[PDB]
Amino acid sequence: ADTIVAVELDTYPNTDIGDPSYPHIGIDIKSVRSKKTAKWNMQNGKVGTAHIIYNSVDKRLSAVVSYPNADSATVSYDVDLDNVLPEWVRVGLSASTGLYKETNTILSWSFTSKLKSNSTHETNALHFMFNQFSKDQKDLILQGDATTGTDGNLELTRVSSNGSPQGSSVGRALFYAPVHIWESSAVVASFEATFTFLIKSPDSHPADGIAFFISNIDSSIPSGSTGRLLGLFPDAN
Amino acid sequence: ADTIVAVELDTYPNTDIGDPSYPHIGIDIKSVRSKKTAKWNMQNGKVGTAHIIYNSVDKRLSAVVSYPNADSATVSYDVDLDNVLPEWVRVGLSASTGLYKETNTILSWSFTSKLKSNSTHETNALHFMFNQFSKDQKDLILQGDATTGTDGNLELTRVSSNGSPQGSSVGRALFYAPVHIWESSAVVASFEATFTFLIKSPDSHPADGIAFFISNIDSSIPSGSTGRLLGLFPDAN
Amino acid sequence: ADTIVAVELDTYPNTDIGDPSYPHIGIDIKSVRSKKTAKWNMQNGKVGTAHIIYNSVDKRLSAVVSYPNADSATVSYDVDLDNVLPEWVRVGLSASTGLYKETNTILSWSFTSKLKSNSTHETNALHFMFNQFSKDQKDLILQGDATTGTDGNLELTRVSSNGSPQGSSVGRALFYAPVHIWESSAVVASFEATFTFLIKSPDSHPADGIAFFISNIDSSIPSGSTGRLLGLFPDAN
Amino acid sequence: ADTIVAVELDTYPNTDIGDPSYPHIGIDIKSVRSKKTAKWNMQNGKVGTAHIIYNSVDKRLSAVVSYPNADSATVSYDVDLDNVLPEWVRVGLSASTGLYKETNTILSWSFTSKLKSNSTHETNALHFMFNQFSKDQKDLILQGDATTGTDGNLELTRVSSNGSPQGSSVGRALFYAPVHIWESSAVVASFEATFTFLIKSPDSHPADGIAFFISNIDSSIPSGSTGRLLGLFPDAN
Ligand SMILES: O=C(NCCO[C@H]1O[C@H](CO)[C@@H](O)[C@H](O)[C@@H]1O)c1ccc(-c2cccc(-c3ccc(C(=O)NCCO[C@H]4O[C@H](CO)[C@@H](O)[C@H](O)[C@@H]4O)cc3)c2)cc1
Ligand SMILES: O=C(NCCO[C@H]1O[C@H](CO)[C@@H](O)[C@H](O)[C@@H]1O)c1ccc(-c2cccc(-c3ccc(C(=O)NCCO[C@H]4O[C@H](CO)[C@@H](O)[C@H](O)[C@@H]4O)cc3)c2)cc1
Ligand SMILES: [Ca+2]
Ligand SMILES: [Ca+2]
Ligand SMILES: [Ca+2]
Ligand SMILES: [Ca+2]
Ligand SMILES: [Mn+2]
Ligand SMILES: [Mn+2]
Ligand SMILES: [Mn+2]
Ligand SMILES: [Mn+2]
Repeated sequence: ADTIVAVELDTYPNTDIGDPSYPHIGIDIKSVRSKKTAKWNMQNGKVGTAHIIYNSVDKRLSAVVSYPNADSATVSYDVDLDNVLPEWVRVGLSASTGLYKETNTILSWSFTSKLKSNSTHETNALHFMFNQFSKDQKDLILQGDATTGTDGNLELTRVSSNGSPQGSSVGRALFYAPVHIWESSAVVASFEATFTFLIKSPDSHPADGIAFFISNIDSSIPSGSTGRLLGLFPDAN
Repeated sequence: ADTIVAVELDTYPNTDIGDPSYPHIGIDIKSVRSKKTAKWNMQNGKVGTAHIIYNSVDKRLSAVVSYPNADSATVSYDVDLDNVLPEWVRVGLSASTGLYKETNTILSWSFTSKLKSNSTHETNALHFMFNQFSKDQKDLILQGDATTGTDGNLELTRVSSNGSPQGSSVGRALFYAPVHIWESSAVVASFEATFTFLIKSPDSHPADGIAFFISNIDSSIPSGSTGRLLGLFPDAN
Repeated sequence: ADTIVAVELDTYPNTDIGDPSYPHIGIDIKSVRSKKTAKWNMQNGKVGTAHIIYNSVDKRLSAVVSYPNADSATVSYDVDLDNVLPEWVRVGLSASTGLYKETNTILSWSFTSKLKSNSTHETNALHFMFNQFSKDQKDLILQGDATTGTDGNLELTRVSSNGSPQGSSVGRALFYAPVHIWESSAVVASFEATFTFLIKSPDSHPADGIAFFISNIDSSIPSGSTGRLLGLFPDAN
Repeated sequence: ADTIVAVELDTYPNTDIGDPSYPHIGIDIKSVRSKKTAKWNMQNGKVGTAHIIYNSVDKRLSAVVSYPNADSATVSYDVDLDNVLPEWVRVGLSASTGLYKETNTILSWSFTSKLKSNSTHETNALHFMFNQFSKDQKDLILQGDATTGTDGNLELTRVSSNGSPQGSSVGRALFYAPVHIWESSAVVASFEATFTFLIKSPDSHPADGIAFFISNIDSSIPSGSTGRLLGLFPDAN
């Protein structure tokens, strides 16, 4: 079983597995049942922005999602990620559709991790930034339905030629390089992630959402993780 | 008077103004009487490192002080710096000596500020890094006894040719450029400050310490601020 | 007088002071008479981008100007900026109007300077980024008609409420902080400047242009520098 | 046959294949026979620093190597790398020993690549930094004799337990992630690489050197590329 830490942008209320009634953002530690959620007024057809942040000093994982000219949704959770994740991980974006559907379009993605040592008092750092995605993006591991190059975007879930999202769809993009996320010898470990997204539905009911996630480096899409499981979890436990 | 937010590396217990019995790190919000302290095993004559981090999501000022192959002292305080600081500030380093004395030597200093905005959705940023200080450092405002250029270091307080620190000394260094520290239109404001320092005392009693501080742009050394007030405060209220 | 190094986006051929017959980009070293120019197909009313890059290894000032879906204009000049500029400078943007007029609108501006040193072997750096300008931007020195805050843009030259650019206007914006541009103890000095701009003229004859410039720290708009001198030079020598 | 672009730190004069009489730095475009060389006073047992830089505007590949308190060696060569390398590459460090030997110790390595588009006018960027290396460094592809974790360094060539370098040795470290080094749609492509190194010999004759290199992503150590071929080339052509 993969080890997963995620921020979910959850557009569809699965009230039988702990979702609230409304679209929401959440912090998932090893379960689709968010440890903490906040209400989120997803805006259909509009470009949004997620900022995620962590440091080893506060051990607080925080996410902010916003649209131009709207109040933000933010959620926070105290978690020592040295006790949850392995030392080496991969970072990625995940999305799914079920019975109901939406485009899961990423327009940009950027990430920064830092280790600042006690042993030496010197820093190890990874930073990547995509504002365009190309038809053949060799620093990305695309899983399931995920594709790149259509209008320089990353389409996480399946979309027809006229541009209609398909249901029962799942897809993920991971950064090729493993990331050293925590280290005993570090005085401060920090990571930042930012992405922009276009979730468009023809339905008045979009599903299922987008997640930024951290996994074991060999993470793959769990079997039957379309719909409410967001390509992250094998089950709703 | 000046408006001050500070992290103090305080080497001298002034127990009649709320100091603990031991050298401590402290978060000061408009008062030398730290809202929060932690024990700090300052190591006479060694190069130490200070990391300060704030973000407008967690609203939590944190400091970590460390030497090679020792435990860290860390201290944190929940505070909304929108309700304490004016929108525009200067950042600096202050130090002091009283009856008792120490080198207050700064070997390097870096600082990073970001506003990432709502309604606009476009980031403003400032970052500077000093790994050596020159004899005439025109992007630093030197106050009091603060000098630059000797071993390419910043000496906050007065030192002899023969290496001896003087008492009743006080000095500060401010980054020339004002800093946009918070904005009501920003979804995430954050900042990071790192400095390395060498505190050496010929006595078994070093005084008084070093602080990173954020002030009103026209901040100057208050009268009588030598020793226990660290160049930061006019009195001990 | 002031010491000036500049890249000019020059929209008006002043053929009696060495200008080519066409709108051009130019590298100016202590003279409005560009040491080097290239043809530039300035696009009335579009957002353009300017990239300037220098390094003390190649000793080569290069500029690239581009619009979406057009060819770049690029210009380069071998010059040792240790023999032209004082050790400490300010960086800025200048613009001008004469008989003829244009918006000189700056939408964003970023700058990066590094000294990486010998005998010391430790890097000094400054970086600032403006993706929006506020009504009161305390890290910019505004000279002449330069204003900020309207559409969160920097208007170098005078514009009406009704959107109309005025003639015989001149304006500049300088980064507040002085910049350590070269050091004799550095193995590699380098810098990078990026700005996006919108030049709109109601006539089929726009004038006069925008420049990124590096000056002595106390640089001010020379007398009579409107129109063809671009706020940079007192005369056309 | 791999496609290779390298900066060599060449400690041993192979005068039969175009080496000068003395230790030297060089730019290798698809041949061990440097297109351009400069004299280099390698300092045995001392920590050195290499800075490599390129941009698509100058199409000039430049390298600077220096020690504390010594004059630098620099070399430059005009090369359009869009005409030499594939669009996607891996970056790495390479070193070899032959009949004669040296430690090929890397203490730190950092890299930055940038693409800034015409199609969009938005940037794609990779930056990594190692100041420590760990016993198990999963963002590095180690080939041949290369090992990590001994004193937090990367040993490129084989060294005994007492710390004696072995001859007929070859080794390479590549960044796990493929790098998008050039792109038609880019107005400026730039890359920076920096590393620090300790070359120590017991001999008064060290060999064979260190190289920073760019290759096709599947690059491997050519057969018999110990000695003068630096783990880069199958032959001296
Ligand atoms: O009937 C049951 N459970 C069985 C009976 O269990 C009790 O009695 C037993 C016998 O005595 C005993 O053994 C046991 O312990 C119990 O005492 C049952 C049925 C429904 C629910 C339920 C509760 C609350 C909410 C829901 C719910 C279901 C479905 C949705 C929904 O929106 N469905 C559409 C989703 O379809 C797909 O598409 C979306 C969007 O694309 C995806 O998210 C999704 O993954 C799908 O692909 C909402 C709410 C049901 C409880 C118990
Ligand atoms: O004798 C020849 N060539 C054959 C004769 O060729 C001529 O005549 C033929 C018959 O008529 C005709 O067919 C042909 O066309 C010719 O007209 C020959 C021998 C030597 C050289 C030569 C020239 C200049 C310099 C050198 C040279 C050799 C070796 C070194 C050196 O330093 N050697 C030690 C290196 O050993 C190892 O270790 C180092 C350091 O670790 C590594 O770098 C190296 O890889 C090894 O592992 C220096 C200089 C020889 C030309 C022609
Ligand atoms: Ca859900
Ligand atoms: Ca005290
Ligand atoms: Ca002109
Ligand atoms: Ca050689
Ligand atoms: Mn949910
Ligand atoms: Mn105190
Ligand atoms: Mn001109
Ligand atoms: Mn050579």
